[PDB]
Amino acid sequence: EAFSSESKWMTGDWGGTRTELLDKGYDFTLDYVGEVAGNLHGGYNDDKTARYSDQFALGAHLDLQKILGWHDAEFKLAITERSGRNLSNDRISDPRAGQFSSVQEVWGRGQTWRLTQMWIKQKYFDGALDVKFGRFGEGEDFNSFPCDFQNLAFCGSQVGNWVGGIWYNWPVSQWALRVKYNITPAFFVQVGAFEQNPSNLETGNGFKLSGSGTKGAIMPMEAVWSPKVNGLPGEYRLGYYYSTAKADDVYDDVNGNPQALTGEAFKSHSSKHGWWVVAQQQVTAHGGDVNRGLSLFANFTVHDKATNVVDNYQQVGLVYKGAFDARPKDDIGFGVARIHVNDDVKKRAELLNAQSGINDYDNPGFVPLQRTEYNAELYYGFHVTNWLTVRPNLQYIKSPGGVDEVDNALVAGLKIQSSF
Ligand SMILES: CCCCCCCCOCCOCCOCCOCCO
Ligand SMILES: OC[C@H]1O[C@@H](O)[C@H](O)[C@@H](O)[C@@H]1O
Repeated sequence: EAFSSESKWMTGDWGGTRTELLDKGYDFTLDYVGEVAGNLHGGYNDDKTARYSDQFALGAHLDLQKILGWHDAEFKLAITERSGRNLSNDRISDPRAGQFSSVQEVWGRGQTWRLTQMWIKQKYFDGALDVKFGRFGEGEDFNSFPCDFQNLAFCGSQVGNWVGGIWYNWPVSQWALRVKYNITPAFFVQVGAFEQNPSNLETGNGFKLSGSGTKGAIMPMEAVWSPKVNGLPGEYRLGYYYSTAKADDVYDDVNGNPQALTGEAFKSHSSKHGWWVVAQQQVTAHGGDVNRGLSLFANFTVHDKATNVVDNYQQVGLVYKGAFDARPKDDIGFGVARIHVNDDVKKRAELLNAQSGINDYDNPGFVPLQRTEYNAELYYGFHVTNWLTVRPNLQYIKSPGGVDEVDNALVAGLKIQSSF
């Protein structure tokens, strides 16, 4: 401890008192994430600049069994503040049809202070049933995926990205109940009910506890299989979500006519719904070391054609830990994602342009045809200490916002992760 290579905290164990608190059931954490991005070539605006965005996360993890005598119970408090600007908005995107993904995943949801987690959790029958209640985002339990890449498409719950209008990951919180049945040490099922309340997105409501503005509920379900394949760990997720809030059609007006022709309100549907798959698998163990080798990953996502802008999404990638004996804790990442836009969204746009008489893409009143956006990242993670990782990355974006008229973007990124 103190500032050392093997402490998982930069400030160490505070002369022992941190390790005591840990024994007594208290785990206090202060985690930092900084992301830099600068355009090197292409995208909507080719004036070269750089943007920086970051996040602090202050946490309190309580073992309520030691502290209160409550048999496997846990409390968690997390507060975040985020700061900075996003390259995706400021250079890459068409201003009237912004990028779906983002070259700085850590940016978004208001750049302020938020209550990001506040929940109590208890297990029953030797950890067979797991009940969790309080405030958190869907991605924390459902459709969960790590966040080492800088590009949004390869970080966190993807359902949270493409139906992010109602499903809100970290750092947004909402009242929620999540019930989990562990059928087998390597297989579980789970369902949840999340307050769905767009006012949580408004700056000012970073610490909202009231249920005012609730539009309905999101109800995710999931099966998560974590088998060993050839002695190597994998994790496979299959899920479905259902949302009880009203959503607008992407094309039909209230009468079933194309709304681009009428200007009347969109037809309203009483719900949204979709499915997802997450798969991650370690496929090699470098020279017999389980802690090194090649891991593959994939994500697929599918959404209701009626209301969702993103039709479907796919992502494939890999990461190698410890390619070289010299740097056994370093990693190499590569990922490709495809984000397809609901064709009716495009059809509606073609109609708009037809009716405004504006057919030139360079005309501000023209409404870009959104088709398919691709993202790719290649990164290298230096394991500086156990409390510091630094990963430069290279990002490539084909048709930002799905707009073929926007040149491919080459972006340079630097992602930093540290725990104090
Ligand atoms: C900060 C923007 C710069 C772009 C980052 C580039 C990341 C892509 O590089 C990944 C591949 O680099 C391979 C490193 O070679 C390994 C050297 O280690 C050998 C040990 O002796
Ligand atoms: O709320 C979900 C997601 O929204 C994005 O704006 C943030 O940059 C992500 O860090 C976050 O995971």
